[PDB]
Amino acid sequence: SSNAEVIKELNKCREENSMRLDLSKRSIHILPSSIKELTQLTELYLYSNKLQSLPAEVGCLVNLMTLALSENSLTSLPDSLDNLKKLRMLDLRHNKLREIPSVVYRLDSLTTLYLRFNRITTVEKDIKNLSKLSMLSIRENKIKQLPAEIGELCNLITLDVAHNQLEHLPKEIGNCTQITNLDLQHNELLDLPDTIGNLSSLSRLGLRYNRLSAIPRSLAKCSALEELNLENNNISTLPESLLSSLVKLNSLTLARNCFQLYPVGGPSQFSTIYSLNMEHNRINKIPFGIFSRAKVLSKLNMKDNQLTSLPLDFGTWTSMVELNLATNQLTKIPEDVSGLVSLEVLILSNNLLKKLPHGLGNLRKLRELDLEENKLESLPNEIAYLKDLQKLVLTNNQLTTLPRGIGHLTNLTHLGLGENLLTHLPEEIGTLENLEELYLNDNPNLHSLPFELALCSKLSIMSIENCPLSHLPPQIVAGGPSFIIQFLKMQGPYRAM
Ligand SMILES: O=C(O)[C@H](Nc1ccc2oc(=O)[nH]c2c1)c1ccccc1OCc1cc(-c2ccccc2)ccc1Cl
Ligand SMILES: [K+]
Repeated sequence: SSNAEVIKELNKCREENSMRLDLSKRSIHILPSSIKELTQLTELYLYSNKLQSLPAEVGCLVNLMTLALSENSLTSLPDSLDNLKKLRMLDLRHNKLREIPSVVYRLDSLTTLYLRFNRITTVEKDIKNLSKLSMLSIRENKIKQLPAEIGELCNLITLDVAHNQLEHLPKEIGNCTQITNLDLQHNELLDLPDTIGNLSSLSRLGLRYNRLSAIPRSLAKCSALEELNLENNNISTLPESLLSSLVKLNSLTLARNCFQLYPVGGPSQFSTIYSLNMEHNRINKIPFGIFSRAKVLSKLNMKDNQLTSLPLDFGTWTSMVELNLATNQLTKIPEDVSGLVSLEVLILSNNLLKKLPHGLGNLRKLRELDLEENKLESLPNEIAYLKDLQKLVLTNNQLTTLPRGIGHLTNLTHLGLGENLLTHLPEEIGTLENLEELYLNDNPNLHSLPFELALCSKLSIMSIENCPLSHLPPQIVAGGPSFIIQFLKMQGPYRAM
């Protein structure tokens, strides 16, 4: 879009006395200084261009309330922007700012400042000039520190400093008591100030990927917390009762820390959680009763801990929907697994299991069952009742066949049986109305597919690589699933259908 098109547009604007001018998405290199005429502008959009500088004449637009500048190549702003004494909203994200332009520290009208994705290293003390700020975003820059004068921003509601190099917060941040979203993910925080309990309106606190080894006891005063994410730190305990005081917590991530037990406290801690993620710790026990009150707990992740067993009451988790216990040392699943009537996903991959409880058959809503990497020598006959099951992964167990009841799994689409000890499959494989994918690779002893495999008319993926299949003619099985399945339709007794 050419210099003369830009000037045509500015004349249309100044003539219609329009109060908004959108010059965005036009690969402009230089904004003409004729824009000084358009003093009746209250919004000017320049985002997504090739600007490497803002003309000074933009400072004449003394009624601007929005200056949208993202996705350009600005490395500074001109000092004349001082005249924008009503500018409430300034967007500079995705530029090449080596710092915040000093003029910006003088726009004390601003209530919204976006600086995501730049190369800023310092936030100057002058930041206290912008006390009307209610939203401040500097995520994806290179800020090593925040000044104490940030406690002067007594109207922040959203403070986003994710993906920087902060190692501390200044205790004065606790003067910002209107804050409700604080994102500190991907920094190098070693600790949090104790003033943090001042933030009694804080509802989303993101500390994932930091160097924290303790949570301040005062965080139990952030009674409005709804989501707390501490994923990947060096935390090994929390101050007692902490979770009990967070009377609205919906989701909690403690994953990838140093915990060996659950946080201490009663069911009061999880009375209100809906999602609880603790993968990648060393927790050796789910305490009896911690979920006795979690009436809306529906996603629990305990993957890769030190579980050797499940609690007596674990079938009381009647509203749970996703349960991941992969990569523990479980040697059996209790029979009260039948109480989990809401379960739709069960991940037990890479434990120590040889058989499954009879009670597994009662999860009438289970859609995905992951059992890879176990020691399974057979499946129970009661899986015939997993009426909703659609994905069943059994790779690298030691099954020799499958229950005849397998054929009742109407809804089953993915049947992963690779790396087993299968000798044959039951004829009732044929009533698998919806089987699309059937993995059978690496079964050194599978010597025949049944002819009723041809009645799976949605079957479009079958791997049999490295299976003798010596009961079928060698040259058929030499031509792969193409020819094996053809052979099973036409030379079996269903070629009529
Ligand atoms: O995906 C992201 O990096 C972020 N969404 C998020 C998801 C999980 C996180 O655990 C962390 O430790 N930080 C996280 C960020 C995103 C995505 C799209 C648009 C804005 C985003 O971020 C804004 C934001 C989020 C929070 C927050 C804090 C705790 C839990 C959930 C959200 C607070 C302030 C702001 Cl401004
Ligand atoms: K860690």
